[PDB]
Amino acid sequence: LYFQSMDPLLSVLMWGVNHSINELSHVQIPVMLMPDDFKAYSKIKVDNHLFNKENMPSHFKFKEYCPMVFRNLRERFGIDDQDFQNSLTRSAPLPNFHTSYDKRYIIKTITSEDVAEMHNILKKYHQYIVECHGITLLPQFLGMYRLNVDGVEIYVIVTRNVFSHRLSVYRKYDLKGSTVAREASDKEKAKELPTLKDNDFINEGQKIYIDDNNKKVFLEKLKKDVEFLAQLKLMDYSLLVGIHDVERAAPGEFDPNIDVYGIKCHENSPRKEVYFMAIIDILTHYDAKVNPEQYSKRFLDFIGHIL
Amino acid sequence: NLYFQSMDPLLSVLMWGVNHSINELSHVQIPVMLMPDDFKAYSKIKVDNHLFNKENMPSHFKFKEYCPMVFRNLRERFGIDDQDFQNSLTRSAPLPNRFHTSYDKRYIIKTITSEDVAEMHNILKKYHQYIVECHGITLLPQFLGMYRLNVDGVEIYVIVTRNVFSHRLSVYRKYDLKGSTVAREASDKEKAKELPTLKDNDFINEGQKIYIDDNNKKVFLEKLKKDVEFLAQLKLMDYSLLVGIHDVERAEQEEVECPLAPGEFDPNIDVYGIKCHENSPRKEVYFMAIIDILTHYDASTVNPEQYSKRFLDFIGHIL
Ligand SMILES: CCOc1ccccc1-c1ccc(-c2nc3c(c(N[C@H](C)C(=O)O)c2C#N)CC=NC3)cc1
Ligand SMILES: CCOc1ccccc1-c1ccc(-c2nc3c(c(N[C@H](C)C(=O)O)c2C#N)CC=NC3)cc1
Repeated sequence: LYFQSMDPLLSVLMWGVNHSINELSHVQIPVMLMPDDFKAYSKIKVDNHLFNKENMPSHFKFKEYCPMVFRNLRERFGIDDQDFQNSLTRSAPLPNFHTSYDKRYIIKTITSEDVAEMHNILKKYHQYIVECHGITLLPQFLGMYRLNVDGVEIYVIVTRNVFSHRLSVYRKYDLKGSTVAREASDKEKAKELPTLKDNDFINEGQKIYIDDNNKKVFLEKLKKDVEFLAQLKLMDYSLLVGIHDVERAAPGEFDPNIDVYGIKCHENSPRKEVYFMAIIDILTHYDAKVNPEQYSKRFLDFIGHIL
Repeated sequence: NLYFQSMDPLLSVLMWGVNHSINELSHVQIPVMLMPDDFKAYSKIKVDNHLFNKENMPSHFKFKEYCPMVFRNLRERFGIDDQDFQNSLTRSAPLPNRFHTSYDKRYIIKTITSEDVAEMHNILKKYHQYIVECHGITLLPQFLGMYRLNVDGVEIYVIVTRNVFSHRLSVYRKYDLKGSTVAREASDKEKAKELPTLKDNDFINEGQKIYIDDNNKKVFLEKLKKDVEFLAQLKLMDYSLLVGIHDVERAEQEEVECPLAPGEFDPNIDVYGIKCHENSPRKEVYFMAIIDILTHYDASTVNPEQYSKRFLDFIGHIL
């Protein structure tokens, strides 16, 4: 492992994640998080002269936001820190956002405002993860960092992939229940796997066929998740839906501990499929800005309407 | 697992820095050979933590490592694995004697000046070439790492060397030997201690003998000559022979109170040890090597050539 990349910001992220996790290994796991933990960080500035000049950039910084909370979150979400460390570090992330090399994790560039909003909600989010025992369709926020190389400064967040680390998605949708129409562009639609939207789903007559028990379970989690978001005055979020086609292809199978968002289709489905659905893109507050209770009602009715 | 806690924030930072340096190196290729740039290279790390790991460590500190590639190569040439090294310096805190020893008594840690660091750079290329040419077999100080630490407004430079003494076998007498210009003996205050550093006059007046056989004496003096000729060339002086003596019977009677045989030692670990000859009055083991090498002539007083001869003549006469 040398953390080499053509993109210096990915070297620095791999370096940083490697450092972050090793550093945490020299820190006790607390009986519980305290308020100070939610306002915490570690900054590390590196200046090398004529050393490791080929693998990495000579001058850089790495900052990790509330390392103790994100570590706790990882544990709550069933994620081992060394598995995490390996996933983001054994090979470079691939641009599609980026994905870890093993497709377990999403890496996204965000703004300082996003970072401030993550802080704004982090205690309530954490308590909510405690209360729901980590069972939820919220984004699993696993790490949040600031990087500076070459006079360039970005903020990044890591989340769990909604989709399978292994089974491919032939179709993907971003759904909001917008009353205003939402269609993919001709530019988006020109891709191999476009990110389609509400009107695409309707115009295609897309059907998601899940059994009654799974639908109940799913729509109950969804309701509590979205009542929480409405409680925080968050909005503009979407349900991301991926469809694995088992016929193009042991064939139907997935580990529900890794691909935690996976749901098998109804046995009587006309088409043998697996669906991957969860909420993404939650960090937009009403103050920055139809209101959050309304958004959440409208969102939840549309999801109900398609199953 | 390891927290790097100490009452001494400089020891905490050192433990953290050594841990970080060795880990970083695990992510840098071992080159087929050193290049000139490696002898002027450094890594600096500045760490600022806020409301994080505030019990185990200082929140704000800096750690700088000089010529990491060279010291790693030196470690390899001296027979030392970087993971072993890391463990020795980080598993438990270094113990104060002024110098510290690593907790497992393999390594010496010393605070040095800015001038000393400058002198280490001055000689590093010739030192490394000399270590290459002698396959690591020398009585010179093995220089294994050199760091600059900053915490709480205090800045120190530190160097790590291999311990002259045994990691296991205890030393009941020790001497710093130069010879020639004197009245060089330990102070009343020093001779108070449990293990004083005795000097030239103490060696003579105490009737100290060293019972090594004809072969070991000749092999040792032929190394010393080579190393001391080398130091002369570099124009260094004011260096010592550090001698420590293990007394088997004392170490035993002082244990019984509380599988290598008594008096035996691993010569791959305790590289400076010499067994006493079969006719020694008491069974002893000697640990002898050169220390304290970094004084440049250009700095009545002697010159390096004069210093070296007096030194070799002195040691040759006591054995
Ligand atoms: C635009 C502002 O984004 C943020 C701001 C603050 C905090 C988080 C985020 C954020 C993080 C992750 C994702 C995200 N997560 C996942 C996927 C994503 N893929 C995108 C939508 C596609 O396929 O087009 C994305 C995307 N983009 C795909 C699969 N699992 C998860 C989205 C947003
Ligand atoms: C005064 C400036 O000192 C230096 C400057 C630049 C580079 C190196 C050093 C330096 C490094 C190490 C040692 C050293 N090494 C060893 C011992 C030491 N113990 C001391 C002398 C005692 O027993 O009194 C010492 C001491 N002090 C004991 C056993 N093996 C080694 C001495 C000097």
